[PDB]
Amino acid sequence: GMDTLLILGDSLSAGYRMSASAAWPALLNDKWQSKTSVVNASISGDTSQQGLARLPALLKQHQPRWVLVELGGNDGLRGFQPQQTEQTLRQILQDVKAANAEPLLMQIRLPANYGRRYNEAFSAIYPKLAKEFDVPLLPFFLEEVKKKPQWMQDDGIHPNRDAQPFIADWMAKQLQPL
Ligand SMILES: CCCCCCCC(=O)O
Repeated sequence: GMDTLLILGDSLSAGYRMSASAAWPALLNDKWQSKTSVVNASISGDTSQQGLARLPALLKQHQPRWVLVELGGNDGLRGFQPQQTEQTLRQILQDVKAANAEPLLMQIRLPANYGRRYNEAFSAIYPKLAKEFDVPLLPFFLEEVKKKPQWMQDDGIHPNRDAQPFIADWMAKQLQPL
């Protein structure tokens, strides 16, 4: 049958200041045609806690086979304690499993700030949780996209619309084994 992949994300999945149909998860939905449905449930600015709050209703509504979790970056951009982001993501993963869905956890990393300690503590939560839950750990695309000015909005922070087909094709390759 035609299964649903739910994306629980922030602007990296929603697409910042663009139509939903322009964002890579919609392009991926188009690529996959009727073989697999992609539901983008991503909102710019969401923290992991905000994604957690939205998740139960989405699980009930969409009954997805897999949930790609792409969250925590805002927590880290705001200097939130990594243990709290870890715990929130842990709860997300528990909820997804208890809904009989398979979680897929995207690694997130932060831009430079001061020293390496905070950023390393933040990035470490993702392989830890993927091992703990024994779930797929998907690679993070944002640093590579940021190397292409032609793929970035004027802020140098958010990918633009032209980035999205490239991200879609890359994510398709990463998700094909599903
Ligand atoms: C650098 C960590 C990844 C940031 C993604 C979240 C951006 C946003 O939703 O506005």
